[PDB]
Amino acid sequence: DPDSEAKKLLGLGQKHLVMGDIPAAVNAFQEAASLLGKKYGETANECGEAFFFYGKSLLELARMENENEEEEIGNLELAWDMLDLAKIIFKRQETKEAQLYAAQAHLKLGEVSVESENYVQAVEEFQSCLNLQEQYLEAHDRLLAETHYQLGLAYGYNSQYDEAVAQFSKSIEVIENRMAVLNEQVKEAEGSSAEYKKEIEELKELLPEIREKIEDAKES
Amino acid sequence: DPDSEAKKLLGLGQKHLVMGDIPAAVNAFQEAASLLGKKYGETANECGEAFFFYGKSLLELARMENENEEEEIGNLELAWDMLDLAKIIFKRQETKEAQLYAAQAHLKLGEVSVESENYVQAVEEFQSCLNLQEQYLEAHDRLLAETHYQLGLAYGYNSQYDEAVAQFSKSIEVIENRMAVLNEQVKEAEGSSAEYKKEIEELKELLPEIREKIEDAKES
Ligand SMILES: [Ca+2]
Ligand SMILES: [Ca+2]
Ligand SMILES: [Ca+2]
Ligand SMILES: [Ca+2]
Repeated sequence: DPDSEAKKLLGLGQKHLVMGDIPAAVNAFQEAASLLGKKYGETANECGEAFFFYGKSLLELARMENENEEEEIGNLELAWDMLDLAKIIFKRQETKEAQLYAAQAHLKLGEVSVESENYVQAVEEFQSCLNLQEQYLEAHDRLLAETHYQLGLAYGYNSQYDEAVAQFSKSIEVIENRMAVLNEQVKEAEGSSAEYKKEIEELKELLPEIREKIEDAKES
Repeated sequence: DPDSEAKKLLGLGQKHLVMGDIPAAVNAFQEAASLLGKKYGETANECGEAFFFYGKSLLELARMENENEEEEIGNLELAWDMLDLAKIIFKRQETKEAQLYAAQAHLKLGEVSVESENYVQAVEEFQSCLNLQEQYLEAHDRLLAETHYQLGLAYGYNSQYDEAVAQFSKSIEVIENRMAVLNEQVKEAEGSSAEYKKEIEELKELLPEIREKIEDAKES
C-alpha cells in the first residue's frame, strides 16, 4: 500500500522506544503522523495509532528534561493535543480493541496531566480509563491494577487521601487475585507437562517390541 | 429417570473392570443390558453403550479361561452377538462420537475373531475400525497406532507377512509422530509455566511498595 512509507517509520519509532533513543522515536513518530494526517485528515481511523505513539513519545521526551522550562511545557501541550486526537479517533470506533486503545489514550492523558501539576484533570482521565477497562477486561487483568494505582497516586497528589487509600487497596486486591490465578495456571501447565512426558515414555518403550515383530515377520 | 436403576449397574460393572473382577462386571453388564433391551428394544440407541460393555466384558471373560473348551466358545459367540448389535446401533447415528464407538465395536469384533482363530474376519474388522477412525482422528492419535498394530498382528496370524510388516511400520510412524507432538506440547507447557512464575514474582515485589503508599497516605 502507499502508506507503507509511513508504516516503516512506525516501526523505526517503536524500535527506538525499546532502544531508549527518545528524540529519534519522537522524530519517527512525528514524520509518520504528518504523513498520515496529510493523506487522510486530522481525525481519520488511519491516524489513531500514529497520533497515539507520537503523543506517548512526546510525554517521555518531556520526562527526560527533568532555564529550559518552556521545553517540557511545550512538549506536554503537544503530547496532550496528539493524545486527545488519538482518544477521539479510538472512542469513535465500536470494537473492544479500539475502546481499550481509547482507555490507553486516557491513561496517557492522565499522565501528561500529572506532569503538569494538574491533578484534578489527572483524576478525571484515569477514571475515564478505568471505566472503559472495566467493561472489557477480566477482573484480574494487570491493567486494572495499574490504573487503580495511577488513580490512587493522582488522588494523593491532590490531598484526597481517603480516596487514594481506597484506590491503592483496589490495586492490591487485583494484584493478589491475579497472583492466585497465575498460580492455578502454573499448576495446570505443570500437570499437563507431566502427563505428556509420561505418555512419551510409554510410547518409547512400545517401539522396540513392534520393531521385533517386524523382524520376526520378515524372517517368516 | 426410570433408566437410573440400570445406569447404576453400568457403573458397578465398569468399576469391576478397574477392579479386575470380571464375572461380576459380566453380571452387572448383563443385567443392565437385559433391562435396557426389555424397555427399548433390541436395536435402540439407549442400548448401544450397554450392549458394547457386556460384549467387551464377555471377551475378557473368555480370555480368563486360557475340558472347559465350550465355555470360552460360548462366551465368544455371545461377545460377538452383543458387539455386533452394538456396532449396528452406533453406526446408525450420524455423529463423530457414535462413529468412533462403532469403530470401537469393530475393534472388539476383530479381537473376538482373533480369539476364535478366524484371522481373515479379524482383518476385515480391524480394517473397518481403521477406516472409520481415519475420518475423525488426527494423524497422530494413539488409537490409530493401536489399530495398525492389531491389524498387523492379524495379518501375521494369517501368514500375510508383507501386509503385516506394512501395518507394523505404519504403527511405528504414528507412534513417532505422536512423540514429536507431545514433545512440542511439553516445551509449550513449560514455557508458559515459566512465564506465569516470572509474573508472579513481579507482582509479589510490587505489593509492599503500594502498602507503604497506603501507610504514607493515612499518616498524611
Ligand atoms: Ca493547545
Ligand atoms: Ca525374536
Ligand atoms: Ca450366533
Ligand atoms: Ca515511608
